[PDB]
Amino acid sequence: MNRGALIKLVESRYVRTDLPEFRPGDTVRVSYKVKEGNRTRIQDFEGIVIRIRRNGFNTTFTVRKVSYGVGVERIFPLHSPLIQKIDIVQRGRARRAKLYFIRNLSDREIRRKLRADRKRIDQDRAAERAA
RNA sequence: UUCCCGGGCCUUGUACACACCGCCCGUCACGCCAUGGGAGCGGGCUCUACCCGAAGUCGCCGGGAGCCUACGGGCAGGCG
Ligand SMILES: [Mg+2]
Ligand SMILES: [Mg+2]
Ligand SMILES: [Mg+2]
Ligand SMILES: [Mg+2]
Ligand SMILES: [Mg+2]
Ligand SMILES: [Mg+2]
Ligand SMILES: [Mg+2]
Ligand SMILES: [Mg+2]
Ligand SMILES: [Mg+2]
Ligand SMILES: [Mg+2]
Ligand SMILES: [Mg+2]
Repeated sequence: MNRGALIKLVESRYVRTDLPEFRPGDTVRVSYKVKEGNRTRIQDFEGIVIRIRRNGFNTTFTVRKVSYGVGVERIFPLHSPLIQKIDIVQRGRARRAKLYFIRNLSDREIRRKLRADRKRIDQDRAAERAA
């Protein structure tokens, strides 16, 4: 037998391919289905992705934002059915896979360290030229 | 005629005149009031240095690159 293949097989039903590719450093908006009273609704969460742990179906990514004066980080499964959509709001250029150092940087300092990933922006406009 | 009791006259000192059986000082005990000091405790104002930093004006850039053109430009956008 092939244990890996069997696992991928169990997983194949839950895999998603409708979400856009993004990198650590990109700014991203995750529309997330969320439960309250007595309804479920979509809440957006928008921030820099500071990390993407890979493990195929199990890869997860972490997004950080400042909300009303307090730092928040959210961790999402990339294949979570609760994600309605992800919109790329900006491409940042990182030099590092994991950006935990931005937790201690000022807003000025961050903006200086994560400049616009001019290449991947142009690349983004190049597509988005449709038929 | 020094002394004691009483009185007369002159004088001198007096913070006494309820007139020396006068006046009056301080501690101590007691009650009341205001205050000082006192390990500290709470508050108000104020100065200094540095970190972060909204809005906004000003200044630079406006390109790997957007919109308007009125295109040697302007607006978005970025930096300070
Ligand atoms: Mg395995
Ligand atoms: Mg909400
Ligand atoms: Mg006599
Ligand atoms: Mg006589
Ligand atoms: Mg006192
Ligand atoms: Mg006292
Ligand atoms: Mg004090
Ligand atoms: Mg004080
Ligand atoms: Mg400091
Ligand atoms: Mg400053
Ligand atoms: Mg121009």
